[PDB]
Amino acid sequence: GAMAAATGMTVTPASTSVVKGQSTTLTVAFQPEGVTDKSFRAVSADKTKATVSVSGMTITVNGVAAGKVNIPVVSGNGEFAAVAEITVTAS
Repeated sequence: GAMAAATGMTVTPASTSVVKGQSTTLTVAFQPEGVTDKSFRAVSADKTKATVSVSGMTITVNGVAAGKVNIPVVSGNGEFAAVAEITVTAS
């Protein structure tokens, strides 16, 4: 409850398309300069046509079904955030 997210988080997703059955990887960066603590996290916006798994500042996105799936990001209590999109080809 009582914590601090950070003082500057730079998330750089894949932002691109993918083939059915494939998956991409998103990168996350943080430069608080005083906090030094992973208080942020990732999550799928739909999770109905793609999976997501964050780990070590690396979030892998799988294209279960064809379509565009967004993947937002929350830091602390809403301090910082990010947005990404992964297209899935029916083929």
